[PDB]
Amino acid sequence: ALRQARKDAELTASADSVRAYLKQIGKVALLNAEEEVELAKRIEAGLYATQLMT
DNA sequence: AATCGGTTGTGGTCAGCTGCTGCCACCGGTTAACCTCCATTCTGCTGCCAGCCT
Repeated sequence: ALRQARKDAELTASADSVRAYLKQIGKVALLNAEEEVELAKRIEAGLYATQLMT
């Protein structure tokens, strides 16, 4: 169906480098502000943790 | 008398650093409303699908 026609186009050659990169990066959802805040807090916590550990 | 080499009185001179004193290229870091996907011809190889065989 449209499912199989989606998947057969989903795995293809794509022998152009720009098109291959754009297809690759268009596979992750965007973020909102509280999610960005959560990620930044996780980054800072992990960075202080590895400094403290070494 | 000259003649092949020294001494040098003295006056520029001429560039070679030496500071030196700016000063001017050159390179790195920063900026915090918000807005997220570009002609023709010949030859050889590689993949397609029917068609007999166990």
